[PDB]
Amino acid sequence: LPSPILNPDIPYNQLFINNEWQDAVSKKTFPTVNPTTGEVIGHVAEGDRADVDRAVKAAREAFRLGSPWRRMDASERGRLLNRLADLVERDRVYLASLETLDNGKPFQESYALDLDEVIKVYRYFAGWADKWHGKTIPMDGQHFCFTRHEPVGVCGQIIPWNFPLVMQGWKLAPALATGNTVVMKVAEQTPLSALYLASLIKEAGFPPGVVNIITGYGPTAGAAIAQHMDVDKVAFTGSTEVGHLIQKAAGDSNLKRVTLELGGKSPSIVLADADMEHAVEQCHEALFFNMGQCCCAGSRTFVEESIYNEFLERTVEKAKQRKVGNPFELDTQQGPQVDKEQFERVLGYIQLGQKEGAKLLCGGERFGERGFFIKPTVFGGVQDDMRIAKEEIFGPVQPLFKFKKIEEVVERANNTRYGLAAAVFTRDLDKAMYFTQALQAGTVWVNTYNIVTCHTPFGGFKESGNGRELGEDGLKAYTEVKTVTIKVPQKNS
Amino acid sequence: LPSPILNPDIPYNQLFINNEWQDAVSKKTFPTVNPTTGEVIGHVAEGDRADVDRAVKAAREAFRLGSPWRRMDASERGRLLNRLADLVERDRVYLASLETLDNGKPFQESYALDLDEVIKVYRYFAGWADKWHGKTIPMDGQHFCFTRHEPVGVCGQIIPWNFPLVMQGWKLAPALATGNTVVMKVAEQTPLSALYLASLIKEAGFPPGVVNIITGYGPTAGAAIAQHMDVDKVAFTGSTEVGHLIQKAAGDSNLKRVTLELGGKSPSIVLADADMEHAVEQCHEALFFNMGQCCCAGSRTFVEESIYNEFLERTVEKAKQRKVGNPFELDTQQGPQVDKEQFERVLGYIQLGQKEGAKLLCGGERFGERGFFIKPTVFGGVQDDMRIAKEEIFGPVQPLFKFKKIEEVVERANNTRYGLAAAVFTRDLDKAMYFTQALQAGTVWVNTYNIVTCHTPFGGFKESGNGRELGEDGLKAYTEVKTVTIKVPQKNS
Ligand SMILES: NC(=O)c1ccc[n+]([C@@H]2O[C@H](COP(=O)([O-])OP(=O)(O)OC[C@H]3O[C@@H](n4cnc5c(N)ncnc54)[C@H](O)[C@@H]3O)[C@@H](O)[C@H]2O)c1
Ligand SMILES: NC(=O)c1ccc[n+]([C@@H]2O[C@H](COP(=O)([O-])OP(=O)(O)OC[C@H]3O[C@@H](n4cnc5c(N)ncnc54)[C@H](O)[C@@H]3O)[C@@H](O)[C@H]2O)c1
Ligand code: NA
Ligand code: NA
Repeated sequence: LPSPILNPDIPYNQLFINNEWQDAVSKKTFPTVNPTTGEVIGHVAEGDRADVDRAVKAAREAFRLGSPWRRMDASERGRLLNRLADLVERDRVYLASLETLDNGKPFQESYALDLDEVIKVYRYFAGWADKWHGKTIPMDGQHFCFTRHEPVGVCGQIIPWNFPLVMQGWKLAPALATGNTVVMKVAEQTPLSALYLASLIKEAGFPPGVVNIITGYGPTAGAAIAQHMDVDKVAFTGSTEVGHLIQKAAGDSNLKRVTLELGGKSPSIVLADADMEHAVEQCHEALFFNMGQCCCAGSRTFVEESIYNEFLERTVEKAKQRKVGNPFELDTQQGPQVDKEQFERVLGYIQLGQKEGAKLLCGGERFGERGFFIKPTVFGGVQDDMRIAKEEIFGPVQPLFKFKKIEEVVERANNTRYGLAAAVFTRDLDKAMYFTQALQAGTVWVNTYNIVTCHTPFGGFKESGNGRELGEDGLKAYTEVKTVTIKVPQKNS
Repeated sequence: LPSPILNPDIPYNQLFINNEWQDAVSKKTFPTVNPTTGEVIGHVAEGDRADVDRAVKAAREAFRLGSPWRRMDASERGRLLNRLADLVERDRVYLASLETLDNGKPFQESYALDLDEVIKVYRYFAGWADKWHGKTIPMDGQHFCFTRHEPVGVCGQIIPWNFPLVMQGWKLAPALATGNTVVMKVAEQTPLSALYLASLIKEAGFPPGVVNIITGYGPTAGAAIAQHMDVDKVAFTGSTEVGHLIQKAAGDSNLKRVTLELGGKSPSIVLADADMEHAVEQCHEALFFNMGQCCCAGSRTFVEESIYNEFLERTVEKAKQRKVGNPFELDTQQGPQVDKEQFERVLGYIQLGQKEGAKLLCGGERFGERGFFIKPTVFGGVQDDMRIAKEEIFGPVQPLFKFKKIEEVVERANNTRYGLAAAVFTRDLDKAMYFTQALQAGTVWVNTYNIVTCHTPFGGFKESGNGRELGEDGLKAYTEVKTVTIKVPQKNS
């Protein structure tokens, strides 16, 4: 429970390439907003294709066979990720404040949850660096066979705005541990935190060009990376629609390797025998956590028929109770949406729900006068055909669904292009074990929600993604396997 | 070595869909050519889009929750794969003959190598079915976390003509072991053997819809699969060219998962201290194996200056020695190319080589005047910038190169958009060890070539592929990871 720095010095507002700060070729900039006040915080360098080209050559050089970064011990790569984490913890109050400033999330979140997960991912993967093993293989014939786990190479990385430092860690930590080099494009919203961190990557002792950071727009800077002919791998976190473009740009350019971490319409499923007050609290937090701007948010609450009215009333009361206000004041649970578009976009979805036949139970309008705050909104009587039931709202709007049968709710939960996450609330063993098989999602929770750490693999089924991030499974994306098969004189077991 | 069946009965020439032989919806057929004579062996059904929809419907139903395929034991999936190995070994002669008839490969190859690799690959992945383990994870908090290794779902599988039975087995064996269903598109040049196999899949007792076979054209039948909106994964083996289209098609459809096994221009590299006779014999077979129609063929023989003349002379002699002729004769080493289009494409490359100032050393024209035979061809004094140095010939054309230093040959070997395979020939330990780190290839041989068994992962660096086939690493493509995270009352080590 420390004290936030209410308005700090922001020395870093340029591109980070080859371990030095410099402007865009064109010298352009663009504004970043504070969503609570609505006012422009400051200007940041606007990257484009020429700037990317620079970063890729820097990255490519740091990955040259013989390079400091390539020659170095895998354990030294770990120690660097560990130093980096020491530094993040030293500047924790600055970083958690700068995150709240630029993104709008509560400072209790930023500090306690976000920055903690940033420290642990760098520390977790640090440990993985010298533990990632290839195989020796007792193959047929007079042969000694083994696999090498080499890095994939220059890894392009594109992240969204909703967890700016977390999402950065999810990308950098594993790529660096497996020995790769990185050209990262951060969101156009929320660019400031990631630049301060880049300073600590330099201070930690990472060689020039191993990490390069680029502020700028998606259609320009981002698509330059996804289309570059000398980028070995792209890793994209963002919307399902842009995901489709990224995989096309890979196939259109150089057949670079692709991981996609995309959207969700993740169901929260509450059975009869569930702990009532525990389900209402978790399903509430499932949705409204990070103001609904969370990829796997519980944006479709399905509740068993016999407990629906009780569940409804409590869920609304929890939303009415939810403290909306300035995120720097500790005890604020809900900050503002991240920018003007998202604010208007969510408000449009609220209107749309009403127009289709859903009952607005509470909130459903702007909170206050300044900034991009919205009153916690809950809908009832919601049907599967409705647009709010099908589309990723990405804001503080909780639609409630009724169901009768177990076989019914699994069909309805899965009936979507999404498949990032899901959950069951139940006291029953057998029913818990059925839902873990039946639900088409990459992460299934039982009697909890939004539990994701550096150990837990995370990614989507179907149009929610390709591949997985975090855990041991998250290293595979940043690994290119070489098979080495050597003729030998005689072979013995 | 047994007698071949010269005039086998060919009962199977239709689509295989839901364990039923059926004509295409259009009733259209198309002919397959014996490349040894040039005559039409017979007609097979010309599948198109409407026929792929029907196949994918069947594969989807077979994959439903509660279907026989899904709730079967993993060890029964193994026994099915083993039973099929037995049936293949029962009909080994028939199948190796039908392969020769349709592909043109020597009957010695078809029986002793191809059909042995097919039996071994089905028996190998039979073993993996019930040994493919997920994780239990010591995760932060009051949680029990584990991973399930689920099948990825409906897998679209597209294969080339050069090793029909083997390419099918590399696809079906791991896919089935991990519990997927399959829609397979086999090459138009060689549709017959793959259909007789489907007859044994039925006889082995696989459920209906689990394996489906479509004969038909690439831009029609193959594109129908790759673009299909209910196919979960596409595994494509073919040209780099078509590879770009498959990865684009995925991004353009439903974000299906993509493994690509693509072309090569793999270098064999001979050092001064190598066993000459052996290095000559191996580099010779590296290229001329399967009439040069091999993805990872040693199609750039690099040789150290001090042994070059002696190497050249011996290589040329070997080329002139290689018995060309009818593949059904036991001592034939080189059959015809697969069809007229491939036959002419290679003679184009032979002409093109000499136009660029490459020295022709032997062969260089048709062999005889019936079927699609070409003379073992070898090219002296070849330079990096020539089209025959850069492009995949896919025929019995062995260009020789010359080098002085190691750092030189590593540069020159790696300077290509390909990276499927490579080899080095040397007696020295440090050198062998250096080349295994330096060469940018998914497979690196030492004092041998074309050693690929079920045990050994196989796939490309750069534009030669995305992901890996065979070995344990071969199972990852056919696996969708689900993370389960359960709230527990308390957590102890
Ligand atoms: N699964 C996960 O790990 C995860 C985590 C957080 C958010 N998300 C998802 O991300 C979305 C929210 O972020 P968003 O709206 O800013 O997504 P977005 O697709 O609009 O942009 C994300 C990033 O990609 C860039 N980009 C945009 N268009 C591009 C293009 N044509 N080519 C290359 N790059 C481009 C942006 O500049 C930004 O850096 C939601 O749909 C959410 O569910 C997923
Ligand atoms: N790396 C490996 O595992 C491996 C093994 C053997 C062969 N190969 C490669 O395969 C190639 C030779 O086979 P090929 O000549 O039939 O190549 P190809 O690209 O023309 O076609 C391969 C398969 O895809 C189909 N196809 C063609 N165009 C298509 C399209 N637009 N959409 C969907 N499917 C399409 C064909 O019908 C065929 O079944 C060579 O490049 C060789 O190196 C690779
Ligand atoms: Na902002
Ligand atoms: Na044929």
